Amino acid sequence: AVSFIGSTENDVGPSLGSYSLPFVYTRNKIGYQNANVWHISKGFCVGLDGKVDLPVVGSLDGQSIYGLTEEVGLLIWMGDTKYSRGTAMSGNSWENVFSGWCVGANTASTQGLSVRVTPVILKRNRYSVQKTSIGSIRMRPYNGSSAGSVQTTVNFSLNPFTLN
Ligand SMILES: CC(=O)N[C@@H]1[C@@H](O)[C@H](O)[C@@H](CO)O[C@H]1O
Repeated sequence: AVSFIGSTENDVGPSLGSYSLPFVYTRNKIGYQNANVWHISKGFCVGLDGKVDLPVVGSLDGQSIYGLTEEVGLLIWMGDTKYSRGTAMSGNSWENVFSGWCVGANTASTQGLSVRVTPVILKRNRYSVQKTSIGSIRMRPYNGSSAGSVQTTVNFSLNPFTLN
């Protein structure tokens, strides 16, 4: 079985956090993590797809730099719960960010996710960014499992932050 147990709207990073061309700035500080977004059981197989809606203004080592303002951009990761499992995002299409797993035929667990970003200074003049929509992540059932009657997609918004 599968049930949606998380939240539809999720904030990335602590609200109004401060961090000290182009040049990259934050580890896992600017992120959102939730190990329990869906409850799964009895053989349910699930992975995750991710999509970034921000405009791509460039790229660094194979991944897109998404634009926020003239001065600030972002490198973005989406994936399974643990931050080190994040998949570098490029473009604006749905991408496989977690290959997936199957819970035991006679057991239950949960499926989580994480979104992480790192600031990128595009233009220099402190830099402040306001709450901005980043994109979404949708569960990807496989092996015959069904999204059935469950919310498959959740959204992410970047909390306001300041770069010194
Ligand atoms: C409570 C918990 O930690 N649940 C995790 C879940 O967040 C994760 O998405 C999944 C696949 O790695 O493995 C579960 O054990």
